[PDB]
Order: sequence, then C-alpha cells, then structure tokens
Amino acid sequence: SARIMSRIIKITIIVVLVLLYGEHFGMSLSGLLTFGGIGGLAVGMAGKDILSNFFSGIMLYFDRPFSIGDWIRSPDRNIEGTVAEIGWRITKITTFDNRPLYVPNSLFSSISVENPGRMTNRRITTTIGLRYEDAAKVGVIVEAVREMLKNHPAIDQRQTLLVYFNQFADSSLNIMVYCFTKTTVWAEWLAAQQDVYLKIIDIVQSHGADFAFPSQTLYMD
Amino acid sequence: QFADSSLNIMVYCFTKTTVWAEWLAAQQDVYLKIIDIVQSHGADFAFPSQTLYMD
Amino acid sequence: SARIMSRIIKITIIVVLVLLYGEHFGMSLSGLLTFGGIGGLAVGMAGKDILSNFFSGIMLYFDRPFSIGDWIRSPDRNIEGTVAEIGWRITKITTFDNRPLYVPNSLFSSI
Ligand SMILES: CCCCCCCCCCCC
Ligand SMILES: CCCCCCCCCCCC
Ligand SMILES: CCCCCCCCCCCC
Ligand SMILES: CCCCCCCCCCCC
Ligand SMILES: CCCCCCCCCCCC
Ligand SMILES: CCCCCCCCCCCC
Ligand SMILES: CCCCCCCCCCCC
Ligand SMILES: CCCCCCCCCCCC
Ligand SMILES: CCCCCCCCCCCC
Ligand SMILES: CCCCCCCCCCCC
Repeated sequence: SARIMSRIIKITIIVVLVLLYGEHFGMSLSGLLTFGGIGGLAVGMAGKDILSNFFSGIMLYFDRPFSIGDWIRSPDRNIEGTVAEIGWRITKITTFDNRPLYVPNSLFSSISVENPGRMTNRRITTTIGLRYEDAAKVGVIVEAVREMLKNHPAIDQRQTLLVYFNQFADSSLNIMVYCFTKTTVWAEWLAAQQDVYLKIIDIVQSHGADFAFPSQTLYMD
Repeated sequence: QFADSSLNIMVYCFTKTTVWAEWLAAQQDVYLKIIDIVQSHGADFAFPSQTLYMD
Repeated sequence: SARIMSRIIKITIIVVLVLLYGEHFGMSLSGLLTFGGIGGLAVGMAGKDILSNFFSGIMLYFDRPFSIGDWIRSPDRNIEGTVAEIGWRITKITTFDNRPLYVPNSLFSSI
C-alpha cells in the first residue's frame, strides 16, 4: 500500500509538472484539466476539507475550551470522554469504556461544549417519598434533614441547599434534596452521597415515618 | 376534569417573591394547608384504583 | 505548542509578504495562491466564521437579551444556566451542576 501510494503521488506530481509546463516543454494540457472543471473541483474540495479541519484546530488551540486529560461532552452531539490528544486534523477522545474515539476538528466548530473536568462542585439530588398517612410529620422530617445537611463536614455551606416538601405524587408525598459537596473527586463524592443517604434513612425511620411503595386501591367483586 | 380513578381539581396562583427558597417554603405551606383542608372536610386523596373480577 | 504556533504564524506572514511583493521583489506567486482558489477559500471561510461570531456578539450587546449573572434558557436548543461572561467570540454559561458551558456567539443569532 505504501509503495502504491508513493507511485500515485509521483504520478500526480508528473501530471502537475506537465500542466505547469507550457508549449516549450511538450503541451500544457490546461484545457484537458479544465475540460469540465475536473481539476478545479478536485483542488477545491480537498482544499476546503483540509483548511476547515486545520482552522478548526487552530481555533481550538486559541479559545481553549478544553485541554488534554479533560472530561468533556456536548448537548448537541455525543463526544463524551477524556481528551487524549489534539492533532492538527483529528482529536482523539478516550471514552469511559476505554475505547478510542476519533472526532474531526471541524465538528467542534458550531456546538456547545461542556467541560465537567473544570467543575467546581459535585451536586447531590434525591427525592424522599413518604406515605400519605405520614403527612403530620413532614415538617419535622424536613427540618431534621435540613439540620443534618447543615452540619455535614462534606457539604459546601456556600452553595445551594434546599430541603422542602415539593409535590404530590401518585402514591407518596415527595421531598426534594438539593446540595453540593466540597470535593470534586469521584470516589469521595460517592462516599459522601452514600453517607448522606444512610443518615436520611435513619432520620426517616427514627421519626416514625416510612418510605412508600407503589400503592393501589382494589375493589373486589 | 374526570380522571381514571379520581376527580381532579386544578390550583393556579402566583407568589409575590421571586426567591427560590422563599417560593419553595410558600409552596410547602400551601400544600400542607390544602392537605389539612381536604382531611377536615371528610374527603381523601385517591390512590390508583382498579376493579377486579375474580374467577 | 506556543513556539510552534509562533513559527507557523511567521511562516504565514512570510508567505503573505511574498504574495504582496511583485516582480521587483522575487516573484509574486499570485497564480500559485490562486491556482484553484486555495487562498480564496482559506481567507473566506476563516473570515466568515470570525465575522459571524463577532457580529453576533455585537448584536447581543446592543439588544441586551441577557446580562451577566442572568438565568437563561431556550426552547430551541438547551443553553440553560447562569451567564458568567460574554466574550467577543464565546459566551460562557455556568450550568446548575457548576460546570462551564461554552456557547459560540453565533448560536444566539436565530433562536
Ligand atoms: C498503480 C496505478 C496507480 C494509478 C494512480 C492514478 C492517480 C490519478 C490521480 C488523479 C487526480 C485528479
Ligand atoms: C481562523 C478561524 C477558523 C474557522 C474555521 C471554521 C471551519 C468551519 C467548518 C464547518 C464544516 C461544516
Ligand atoms: C488567527 C486568529 C487569531 C485570533 C486570536 C484570538 C485570541 C483570543 C485570546 C482571548 C484571551 C482571553
Ligand atoms: C493546503 C494547506 C495545508 C496546510 C497544512 C498545515 C499543516 C501544519 C502541521 C503542523 C505540525 C503539527
Ligand atoms: C497537503 C498538505 C499536507 C500537510 C501535512 C502536515 C502533517 C503534519 C504532521 C504533524 C505531526 C505532529
Ligand atoms: C514546524 C512546521 C510548521 C509549518 C506550518 C505551515 C503553515 C502553513 C499555513 C498555510 C495557510 C494557507
Ligand atoms: C450587525 C449585525 C450582525 C448580525 C450577525 C449575524 C450572524 C449570523 C451567523 C449565522 C451562522 C449560522
Ligand atoms: C451596528 C448596528 C447598531 C444598531 C443599534 C441599535 C440600537 C437599538 C436600541 C434599542 C433601545 C430600545
Ligand atoms: C477580520 C476581522 C477581525 C475583527 C476582530 C475584532 C476584535 C475586537 C476585540 C475587542 C476587545 C474585546
Ligand atoms: C484576526 C483578528 C484577531 C482579533 C483578536 C482580538 C482579540 C481580542 C481579545 C479581547 C480580550 C478582552
């Protein structure tokens, strides 16, 4: 394949040399190349593709939406993964399956790029579904959960922190939980989330309420 | 409107404040008051119902 | 990378200087650059992109759909978050996950 490609390259070089030469050296053959714009189209499409990719790479370098080793994604098209290398033509992304993903540079031209690798906090969200018969303790449970969250060493007190009775559900009364953690590490965030969930379970059990299963009323006949 | 297993009543209003926490607190208070009213008037909230013909 | 980019920039500068110069200074080489419109396309696409983004930013400044620190969204495409900065080319939006979101200015043109 390499030798065939070299042969074709030198054939193209000979063709271009013949085209450059005028009547003094053989015949220019300009009309043949411009017989129907074949040479024009051949040059134009290749140049357009190469220049588009090259300029997209240059703009990527100048704007700096992401760097090597950054976790990125896009709501427009999926490119999720960790950046491995930014070439002049193709950007290599390592997916979370440990598989290469080759993205042409021009695909970044007009899309919104998210950079989770540059996040400042990790969010924790969950819903507590209590039974409809536990409506008398909703306020106390919410207050207890908020107090527990406000005293947790792993929670960031400068970020949003909401715990309120949110909405009626089909078979439960839902309570929203919304907070952030100081750390941005995967394992530490997961451990903090697990600890918070266990504490929430303990609080709910201690206050006399319980979690609601999908309920249903049956009329027998 | 009539539902599959309940009679639905719509609630539609606005709050003076535009703050997230204050709006959520007002919503929770309104929901608790609605629950109290419904319980006091003798009605109750409907679970997904179903009629079963045994054989 | 910075030094390589500088080298390529000065190479392009030398190329443009050679193109500007006529027969008095070497050869203009205009035909080579216009052999198949390579230079024309290279200038046109870059200029179109840069000008589109710049003019979108200018229109954003003049119309004032939003300001710094404003929660925004769009039913057409998702950009939800709080505006962090409005640059000449890219607008930075902080999502509710506390992650940066870089939106080219031209994406606000028709939505
Ligand atoms: C082994 C034969 C190789 C022949 C390659 C021909 C290449 C033609 C290029 C035409 C470009 C317009
Ligand atoms: C110097 C600025 C370069 C801008 C490059 C834009 C490339 C757009 C390609 C779009 C292909 C669909
Ligand atoms: C070839 C075009 C070069 C454009 C360079 C733009 C540099 C932007 C720097 C922004 C720093 C905040
Ligand atoms: C037709 C224009 C081709 C331009 C190719 C430029 C390649 C630059 C590579 C820089 C080394 C990574
Ligand atoms: C038609 C022009 C082709 C230019 C090829 C550039 C190759 C650059 C390789 C950079 C490796 C780091
Ligand atoms: C280290 C080698 C760098 C070579 C850079 C070549 C840049 C070519 C620009 C062509 C623009 C049409
Ligand atoms: C002074 C008015 C500037 C208007 C800029 C419009 C840019 C449109 C870009 C569309 C790209 C798809
Ligand atoms: C370059 C074009 C400038 C257009 C300026 C429009 C100003 C609109 C002001 C509207 C105020 C209500
Ligand atoms: C080819 C036209 C380029 C125009 C670039 C204008 C850049 C203005 C920046 C203003 C400072 C924030
Ligand atoms: C090709 C023209 C490039 C113009 C680059 C403008 C850079 C403006 C930076 C403004 C920072 C506040």
